[PDB]
Amino acid sequence: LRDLEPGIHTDLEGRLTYGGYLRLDQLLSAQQPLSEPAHHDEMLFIIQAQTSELWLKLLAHELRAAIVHLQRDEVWQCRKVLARSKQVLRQLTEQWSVLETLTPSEYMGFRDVLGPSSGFQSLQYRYIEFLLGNKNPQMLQVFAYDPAGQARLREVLEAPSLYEEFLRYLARFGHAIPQQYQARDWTAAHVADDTLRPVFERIYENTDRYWREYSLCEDLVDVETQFQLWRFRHMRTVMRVIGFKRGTGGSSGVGFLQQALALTFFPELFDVRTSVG
Amino acid sequence: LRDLEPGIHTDLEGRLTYGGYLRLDQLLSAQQPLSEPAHHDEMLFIIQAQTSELWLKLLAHELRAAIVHLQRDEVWQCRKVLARSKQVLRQLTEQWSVLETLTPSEYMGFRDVLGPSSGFQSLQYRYIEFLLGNKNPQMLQVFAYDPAGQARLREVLEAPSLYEEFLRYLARFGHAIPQQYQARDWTAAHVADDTLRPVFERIYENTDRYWREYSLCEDLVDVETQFQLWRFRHMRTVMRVIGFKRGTGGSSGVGFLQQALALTFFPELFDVRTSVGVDN
Amino acid sequence: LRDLEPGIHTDLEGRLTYGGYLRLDQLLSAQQPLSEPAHHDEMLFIIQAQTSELWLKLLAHELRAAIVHLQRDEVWQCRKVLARSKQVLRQLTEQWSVLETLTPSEYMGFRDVLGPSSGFQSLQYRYIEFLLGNKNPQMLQVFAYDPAGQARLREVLEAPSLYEEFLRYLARFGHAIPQQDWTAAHVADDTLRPVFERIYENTDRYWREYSLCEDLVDVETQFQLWRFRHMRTVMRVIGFKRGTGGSSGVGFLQQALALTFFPELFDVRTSV
Amino acid sequence: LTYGGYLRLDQLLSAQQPLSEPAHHDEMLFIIQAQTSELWLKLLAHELRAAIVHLQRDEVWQCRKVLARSKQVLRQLTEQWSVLETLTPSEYMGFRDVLGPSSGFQSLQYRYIEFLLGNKNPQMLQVFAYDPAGQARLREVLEAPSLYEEFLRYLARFGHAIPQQYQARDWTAAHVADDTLRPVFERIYENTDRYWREYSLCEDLVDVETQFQLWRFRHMRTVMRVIGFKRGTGGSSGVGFLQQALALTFFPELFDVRTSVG
Ligand code: HEM
Ligand code: HEM
Ligand code: HEM
Ligand code: HEM
Ligand SMILES: N[C@@H](Cc1c[nH]c2ccccc12)C(=O)O
Ligand SMILES: N[C@@H](Cc1c[nH]c2ccccc12)C(=O)O
Ligand SMILES: N[C@@H](Cc1c[nH]c2ccccc12)C(=O)O
Ligand SMILES: N[C@@H](Cc1c[nH]c2ccccc12)C(=O)O
Ligand SMILES: N[C@@H](Cc1c[nH]c2ccccc12)C(=O)O
Ligand SMILES: N[C@@H](Cc1c[nH]c2ccccc12)C(=O)O
Ligand SMILES: N[C@@H](Cc1c[nH]c2ccccc12)C(=O)O
Ligand SMILES: N[C@@H](Cc1c[nH]c2ccccc12)C(=O)O
Repeated sequence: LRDLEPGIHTDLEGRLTYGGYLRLDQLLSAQQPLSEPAHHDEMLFIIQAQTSELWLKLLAHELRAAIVHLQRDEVWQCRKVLARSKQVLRQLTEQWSVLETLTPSEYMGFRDVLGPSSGFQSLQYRYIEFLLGNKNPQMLQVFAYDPAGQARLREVLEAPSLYEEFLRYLARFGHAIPQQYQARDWTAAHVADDTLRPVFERIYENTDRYWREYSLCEDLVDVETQFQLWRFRHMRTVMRVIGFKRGTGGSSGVGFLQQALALTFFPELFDVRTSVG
Repeated sequence: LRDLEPGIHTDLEGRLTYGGYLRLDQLLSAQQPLSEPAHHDEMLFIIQAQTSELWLKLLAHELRAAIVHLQRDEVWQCRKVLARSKQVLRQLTEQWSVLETLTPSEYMGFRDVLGPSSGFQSLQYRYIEFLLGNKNPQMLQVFAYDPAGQARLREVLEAPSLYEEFLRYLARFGHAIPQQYQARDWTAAHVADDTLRPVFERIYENTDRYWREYSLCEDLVDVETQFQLWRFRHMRTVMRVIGFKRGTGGSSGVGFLQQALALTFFPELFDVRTSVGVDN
Repeated sequence: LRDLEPGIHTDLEGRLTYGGYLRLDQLLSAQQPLSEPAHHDEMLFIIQAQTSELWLKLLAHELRAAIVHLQRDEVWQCRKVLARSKQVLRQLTEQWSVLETLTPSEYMGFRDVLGPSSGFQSLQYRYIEFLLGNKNPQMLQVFAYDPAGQARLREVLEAPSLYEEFLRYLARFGHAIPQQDWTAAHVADDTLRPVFERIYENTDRYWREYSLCEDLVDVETQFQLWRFRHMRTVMRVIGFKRGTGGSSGVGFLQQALALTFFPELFDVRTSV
Repeated sequence: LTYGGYLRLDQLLSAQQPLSEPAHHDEMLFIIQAQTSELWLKLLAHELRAAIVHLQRDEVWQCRKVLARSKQVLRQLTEQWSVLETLTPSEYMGFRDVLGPSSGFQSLQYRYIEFLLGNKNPQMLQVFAYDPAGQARLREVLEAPSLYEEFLRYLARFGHAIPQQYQARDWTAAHVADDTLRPVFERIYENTDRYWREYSLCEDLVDVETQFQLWRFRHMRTVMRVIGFKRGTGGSSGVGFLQQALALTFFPELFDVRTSVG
């Protein structure tokens, strides 16, 4: 039994309210299941994908701000933004546990309705792959229906990635970074650089001296590990919902998702492990 | 690098698209922060609550189908929907971990833009409270500025709660349940009932005979516990973000949320703990 | 400011206490770090493995009891026990986030104290692997140093796995299970395809079998998730170095990730 | 040198002795849950002492890294309530009786941490008179500054207007909320760019406190579903007494300050 407290605002007709702020007429009218007749499991499928897109939208928002901080040598602010980015990635990774309550026989009841639609065609996800530095320009042909989107990806292809922004940062602080990281063709995905090995060994072996750099390396390594966790959980959900069936978007499915899982964002950070003392 | 596989569809201009299926133009233009100049932390804020509203939207949809299964005595199917249900609640509780990177000085550059806006005004939240049985008609009067959703809250206010559908299910199976659960003024929140004590002791003490009922008992305790934890984590974030300031919605804040934490949805379930044996 | 209630027992001078009951003296004296001087990270290292061994111990206990309920056609009870088993795998998966605060320059301070010791020689771990059906008789050799434990492991190798007991349950219920030495891995069987297809295609008749099939998919998935977090933790801390146990490291762990406990469960998704 | 030998797994894995006759299936969950928790509480103490030693030395980045691991331990501790909640009250009733008066209220390590964090209650030492040398370990943590008091000493070296009280004093008393720290915390939260170090430390302690309150709450919610409103084996009222610890605050001034910032 809880009594309405005095002082709670109740005439709200000419004022800003929660659904108005949050644009919830528009937000909560965006779920349009297409099964005929309605499948109970369709609503889950939509919500799960939409909550992920909202988190990915926020993750983009925070990564951009982390890059701006790095550029300005604002390390504590960068790392704070990065901690929120890791929490976002963690929420993403945690929501697979809802979709694990979707069995393949439930799925076959509406998989049909989706046609060729696939997360492979997520503009926001591809933006983030590109921003972390996994720059594949084949992936621009996917967005040929969409000139504005393909054009916002081109801007990210054309700019240094998160990692390349860290290398530039390191350069400004007298670490032995090649001049090529100051200007080069950024559309070309970072190639593993053996000469960065002694740089990262020197960081991790004077953590007293290179406390900021060592902090940032461990952040980046956290970011990558969490994104790979996201990919693995997605891929395990695939295995349990469609098995080894080809995807809606035309790919081989599990084997195609496995090829991303093999790839590495920040290669010299992990390579340094065989030699660090 | 990963090479684009040969069989990928790239020409989708006349077919159902991911973005059109998920109505992404619409969804990702619902974020309209009001700070001037722009505040970095406002988008976290809107997105935290928006993803919560989407989860709460999925939660009312599973809750409903759980009731329909209860009504039809479809118990395995009911428990399967409650398991999805508890996972939604479990994400809703886990996302608190993101907002806990919002400090009070951050929050202070935009809390003003909100005016009176408060999750206290969340229609879906209240729809679920009322559905789990916390039916307070004083809540209808906070929605008078919106007759349509006021009307939706009355439809649920007037139907049996989830708990009350459970008691009805027990009734159909020969358990010793009072006749009022058959027909009563469903708009009065359930009062704790001492006659249900021997019912639940019987279930918990003979789990081989009453396994279905027993497993559903534990589902509802799970559901209540997960919702308490959402409440508690929301309250703990209130304390770290605004301390003991009054809420934007007019309440005294933490103290006001503390009184909801004190409430219990399924009281005879927890009360039985005091007297239960020994499984036979 | 919290006052002690009158009523609270404060003279335990001769009674059963928390610590006497839990044997906390013997649990809490079991952390024996070898660094000279002490390395602050060694304690993490030790406790992380030990909580995990305690959880592996609880999982072996729960899984045997799921098998017993299964032998007995006690399906609700079997799933209740698979529910706790899942939660125990879930703690095992979660605690990886602590050891992920260990950096490689930290670890190089005491890695060498450890000699050849490795979770590869975790007896409880391997007990679980054999239980879930990943039986490799070559594993017995690594415990020849410990014949009580070696022989106990051999007893699990020669009994039906959790998966084999499910299939045998299905047989007692009129499922077209083949009439067909448990120490060999279970070879995948395309004649089980239609058995699984029938289960998933009429959930209202085979709701019990359907539930359990889904409980085993969950367990396998949670287990793979464990292997993956351990493996990603391996890449962050030793990269591609050879393991202390003498293996290739991440490579040898990847070969385990590619393995499947319940092949025909996953296989049936292509035809359902 | 083996895994099993390195980790003392013979004494570790024979420390589980259920007392129920005939043995109860659920007794092993029960034992393991409290034992894993104890091993985590042992790590948590090992880390927070280290973090105090870093603060004493003005080593902020090292202190923050150990507080990062410490939150992760608190996190496993809170998460594990999910296994224990598969135990139903009728299952518990099968072995509750073997337990006598034993209670987590007698956890030495829990109490060590309560006292480090600075909820010092000298009343507690009595519970432990049966173990006189563990009672004296406790008294050593009652006599030293808390983690919070060491933070306030840190601020004082660095030019914050911290009272003279906190330079030395009778640490055996719970810290008593102090209004004069308010302008202190306001300066810090209002000039993050100046006091980024202090600001981030302030936010870490708020994270430790919240997570510890979350452990308390999930423990309390478990006690409800398992024994409900019954008295505890240790002799308290049970839920009501635990609810009294939940209303306690470790670091009042950090939460008090939300009232006036910005
Ligand atoms: C159980 C439901 C799901 C199944 C069966 C599934 C399956 C697949 C398959 C087979 C692919 C490869 C592309 C293709 O051929 O379609 C794919 C890619 C993808 N999915 Fe899903 N997926 C599911 C849910 C989701 C959800 C909820 C999200 C969140 C938005 C998501 C995001 C992605 C993304 C971003 C890719 C591109 C991955 C890459 O390019 O490496 N998927 N998925
Ligand atoms: C950090 C941000 C938040 C703060 C400071 C906060 C604070 C408050 C306060 C002070 C109240 C009491 C009503 C009033 O006077 O305003 C309230 C209620 C509520 N908030 Fe929040 N809230 C926050 C975030 C959220 C979010 C993200 C959600 C998303 C679900 C949410 C959902 C609710 C709900 C449903 C209530 C009503 C609870 C009840 O009636 O028992 N809040 N909150
Ligand atoms: C920094 C921590 C760790 C590293 C660098 C590590 C490394 C390794 C490596 C390299 C192997 C392969 C065999 C070898 O050559 O030694 C292995 C196997 C193993 N580790 Fe770890 N491990 C770590 C922590 C842990 C923890 C905390 C546990 C918990 C028990 C664990 C359990 C295992 C198990 C069970 C195996 C064998 C798995 C199989 O045979 O497929 N490890 N580990
Ligand atoms: C079914 C499980 C449990 C029940 C029914 C339970 C019940 C209680 C009760 C009633 C109390 C208050 C004192 C008393 O009368 O004994 C208590 C205290 C305590 N329990 Fe538990 N408990 C449970 C599990 C656990 C576990 C797994 C731990 C892990 C270490 C734990 C740690 C504690 C601690 C540290 C206290 C004292 C807290 C304080 O002084 O504020 N408990 N428990
Ligand atoms: N990277 C982990 C642990 C950590 C905290 N501070 C650090 C400083 C340096 C290296 C690692 C850390 C985290 O950010 O939570
Ligand atoms: N690509 C997925 C389909 C999918 C999963 N989630 C989605 C969300 C929207 C559109 C399609 C999807 C499959 O092969 O089945
Ligand atoms: N309620 C817990 C444990 C459980 C599983 N099956 C049960 C059957 C009856 C009672 C409890 C249970 C869960 O669903 O995880
Ligand atoms: N009640 C909150 C305001 C709030 C929190 N989250 C929200 C989401 C949307 C609108 C308003 C809010 C406060 O008192 O500060
Ligand atoms: N496998 C999931 C979802 C589930 C619940 N009950 C089921 C019955 C049948 C199939 C799947 C389920 C779980 O155990 O929570
Ligand atoms: N095998 C690990 C060492 C290891 C990790 N956890 C352990 C626990 C106990 C003994 C050894 C270990 C390595 O290659 O470095
Ligand atoms: N307290 C959170 C958020 C955070 C990270 N860095 C910070 C610096 C200042 C204040 C808060 C933070 C954490 O430790 O991750
Ligand atoms: N205090 C508990 C008993 C208890 C719970 N967990 C424990 C672990 C060890 C010893 C006793 C306990 C009760 O009232 O039932």
